[PDB]
Amino acid sequence: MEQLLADYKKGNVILFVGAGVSMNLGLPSWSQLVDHIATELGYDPDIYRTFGSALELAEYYKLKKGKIGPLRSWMDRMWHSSDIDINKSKVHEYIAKANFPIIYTTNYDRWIETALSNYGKEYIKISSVSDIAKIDNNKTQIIKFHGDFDDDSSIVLDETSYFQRLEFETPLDIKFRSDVLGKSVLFIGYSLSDINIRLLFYKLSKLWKEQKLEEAQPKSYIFLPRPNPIQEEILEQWRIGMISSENDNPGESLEEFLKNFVLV
Amino acid sequence: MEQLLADYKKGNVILFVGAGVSMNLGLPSWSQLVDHIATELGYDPDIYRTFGSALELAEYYKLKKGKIGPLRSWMDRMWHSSDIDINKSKVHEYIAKANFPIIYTTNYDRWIETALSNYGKEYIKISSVSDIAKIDNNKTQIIKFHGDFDDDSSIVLDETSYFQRLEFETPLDIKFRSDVLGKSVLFIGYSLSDINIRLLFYKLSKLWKEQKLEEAQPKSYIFLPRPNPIQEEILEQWRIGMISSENDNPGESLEEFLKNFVLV
Amino acid sequence: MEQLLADYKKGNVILFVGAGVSMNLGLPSWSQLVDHIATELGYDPDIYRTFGSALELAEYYKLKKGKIGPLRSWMDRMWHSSDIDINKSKVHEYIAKANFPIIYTTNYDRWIETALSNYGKEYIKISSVSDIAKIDNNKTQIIKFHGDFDDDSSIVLDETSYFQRLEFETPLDIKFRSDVLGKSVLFIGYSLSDINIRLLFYKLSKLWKEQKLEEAQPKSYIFLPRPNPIQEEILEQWRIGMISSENDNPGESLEEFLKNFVLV
Amino acid sequence: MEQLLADYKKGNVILFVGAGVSMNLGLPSWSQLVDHIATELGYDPDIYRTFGSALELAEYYKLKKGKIGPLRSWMDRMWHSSDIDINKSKVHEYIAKANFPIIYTTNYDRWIETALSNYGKEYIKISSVSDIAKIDNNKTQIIKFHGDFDDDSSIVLDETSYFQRLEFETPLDIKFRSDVLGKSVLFIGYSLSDINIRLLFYKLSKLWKEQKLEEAQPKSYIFLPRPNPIQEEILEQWRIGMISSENDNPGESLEEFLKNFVLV
Repeated sequence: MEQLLADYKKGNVILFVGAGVSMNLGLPSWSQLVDHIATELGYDPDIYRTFGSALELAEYYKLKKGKIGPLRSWMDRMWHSSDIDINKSKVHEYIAKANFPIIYTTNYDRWIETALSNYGKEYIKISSVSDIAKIDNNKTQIIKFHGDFDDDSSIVLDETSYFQRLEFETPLDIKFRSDVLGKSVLFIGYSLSDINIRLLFYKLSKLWKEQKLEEAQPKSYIFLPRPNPIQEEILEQWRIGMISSENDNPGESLEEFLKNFVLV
Repeated sequence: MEQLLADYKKGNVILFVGAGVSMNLGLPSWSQLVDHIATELGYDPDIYRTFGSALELAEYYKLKKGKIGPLRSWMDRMWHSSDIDINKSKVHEYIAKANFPIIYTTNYDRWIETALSNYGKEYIKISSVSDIAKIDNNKTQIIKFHGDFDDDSSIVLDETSYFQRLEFETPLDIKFRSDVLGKSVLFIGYSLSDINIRLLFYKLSKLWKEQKLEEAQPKSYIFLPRPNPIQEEILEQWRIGMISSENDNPGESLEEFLKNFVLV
Repeated sequence: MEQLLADYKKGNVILFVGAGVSMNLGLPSWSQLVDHIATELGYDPDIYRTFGSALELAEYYKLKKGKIGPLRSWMDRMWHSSDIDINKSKVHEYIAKANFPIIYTTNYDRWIETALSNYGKEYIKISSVSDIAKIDNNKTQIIKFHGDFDDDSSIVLDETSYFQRLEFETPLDIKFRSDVLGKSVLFIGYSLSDINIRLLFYKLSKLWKEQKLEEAQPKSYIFLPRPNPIQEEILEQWRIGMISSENDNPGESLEEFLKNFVLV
Repeated sequence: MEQLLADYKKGNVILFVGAGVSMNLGLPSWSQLVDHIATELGYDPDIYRTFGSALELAEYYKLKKGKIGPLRSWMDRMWHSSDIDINKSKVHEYIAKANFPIIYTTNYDRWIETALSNYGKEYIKISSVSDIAKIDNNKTQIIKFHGDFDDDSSIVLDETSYFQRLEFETPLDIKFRSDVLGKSVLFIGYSLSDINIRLLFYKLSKLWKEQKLEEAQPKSYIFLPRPNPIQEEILEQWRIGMISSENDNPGESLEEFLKNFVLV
């Protein structure tokens, strides 16, 4: 913790956002997305989810409708509905009020950008390789590392798109390596049942292991509300410490963790 | 499937073996291996199960013991016990009597070698680059793709050497690429239900997948005991049509599927 | 003899173990191992032992298979077969119930560890240099001085590895000199025709002759059930007193010898 | 063997002497010397062989008589008797006519010196560091590697002197290391079938093969009349090939092997 605040005072921390930050807004979950595509395919939305681990169901929806078009239209409609209030979430307020230079995300929504616009912070949203030219160092860089609703070719929403992201050769990953070469990277709102984040940590450990800079770039951190001891011990071997909260309810625990950065 | 049989007369087919073949023999499963790990480390057999799925549990046991030595010894003693006979295995008999030129496996035990020794068909077991020079074209070759108990360096049981194997730099991967050039593959006994597994395929898929020039690398196939349209559409994307039986028990489903290959 | 029991009451004794205590449990002999490697190399199990002597034959098996992997697999399989009972051997019961702080062994099996756990005695198994950090004084330190099946590199099974261990610069050997330096050493179950025991004796006697502590180091002891006058005379100049029994059958002779330590 | 004769033209070959050279002349071997020690100490000639091999016997005679005085005097009297003629040994004639620059011998007799004196080739006898000052390239060198009968302190015939000679600190070992760098060695009459022997062989084996690369690191050879797979596959790591004859008697096999060196 204290070493993380020492790196944050130097500005060498890069923030990741997952869906766990987005849980506080009352956004639609992936289960109701499965319900919507099951009703669109005329399936009962339990017998549809026997034979699919969500993203395989989105693969079937893409291969049935021909594209991710109606699917992206539906998530852009209900992910930014009018009843969603950004001022009731303390996590987004503490994200926007903190002095984070680069904020990466794998979310598909725009509520981090909406939270930054709400609290009077200028930002540059980066989604593809063309937007890297618009980087201003007085503004917060938002990289939609998993794509955004403004481009269907850059959306990861299916097994195949997840798999060429797991190949890790798109130029956003080249920019990502270029930002995390000197700094530490903080991960909030993720779960370790996810495979792509663990393979991302492993790819970082392999990349820093081939080119000889073991002594450079201090260890990354991931925040968890549940203290997992042996997951901490296995993540230590890749040079990633875990940070465990004390409170059990994850919304106020995550808000109490993000409270440590706004005062600076 | 008839075109698969027509290619199978030509001998242009490769056999893969998963855990579904090993289910018939009465071998100790992965769950009781996790229970043995937990009782060795002092945990309860199901408290320790709520700590990650399989590979991270195996790597936590490895890091608390320094190496995978005791666990390899325990799996060699339990998976080659004297109370298991290959003569009662109809599935291994059906594999052994078939004229498969090259057989691959992701299982660590040598029960396919035990079946080929019992049923008289001579084989050459490949586990490293040393056995590549001892190849002989008139004898079948069993390639342990995930290693075997004769070498602790090439055992794929922990997440670290697994994620080492995911980029496909070992000479077994180049040997598999050269063997799959212009030929088809049978995957039997796999449950495309655990990301990892899937991933593999993808990668592996690529091999033949991207390929199209001449040949066609036909298009391999996978057997499943359960007919299913979603994985039919996704696996119909990569390059793999499944064949499904009309039965419930997987052992006799494998027997009646392999009986099409036995009699010719 | 009374000096040895006086040293045992002070806890200055370090016990060794050869194959002689392992003969009582119906363990396979080496000759049976010679038969197995003759069958695996296709030799009849007499012609293969005309032109070699045990360690060589294991060298040739290691060379033909490229490693000691299949050798260690068969060793581990038939050395821990489930029909072998540990409670029926009174030798291991007298080993486990006796208050021995540090126990060395050259056996590759786990039967001393299984006998120590079978009678409710905690222990710490040491096989490599990393295990020395887990030493507890309240647990007996089972030390696999010749290695065990949990590591292929630590196993001495071949003539070249026998010469590595006969050189005596391993870190386990440095640890061994550190335990021996104040204490007497009791050897049981060893044959006097072995080379490494005599050259270990000579290395110990020379090393105490270079560092001037002849007055320190009460003399070691070896238990041979067959009396031998001239072998006692050569071992007397290396400060090892030979101890001989009366009954000629070695099993109850060794049990009556180890009876003197269980009651204390 | 062709490479052996090619390097023999280059003069980079050294020769060792074992008991196979001595068996042609009809010297009293180790068996009747054991019988003489046994009837000297009051035992039966074959009752000692249940107590030790040879070195334990020689050390027991040394410890009983106080020194090796009577044993060296008896061995010098029986190994230089008047009924032994050096002209009848064709093997001794063949090593006399060969142009070997350096000769090493582990035999304690002086029959190599007697053969060189009989056939007129002038030599230099080395037994200690006092003889190393009298070197003279020109002549040929004979080095009693295990001592002779002029010096009782350097003769290596008991277990303790042999155990002093494994670790190679005498100046003969430094002279031997300087001779072997850049050159190859021969071995004849060396059963390689008695641990000890094997041992030295190995220890020695090191030095050269020990030496890494560069220069020539010439190999080395041992002549055995019996062909054998296990020991060539074990001696080939040590950079020692062997040459096998097709004949049963070792005397004429030795004679026809050393006939190849007198004509060059």
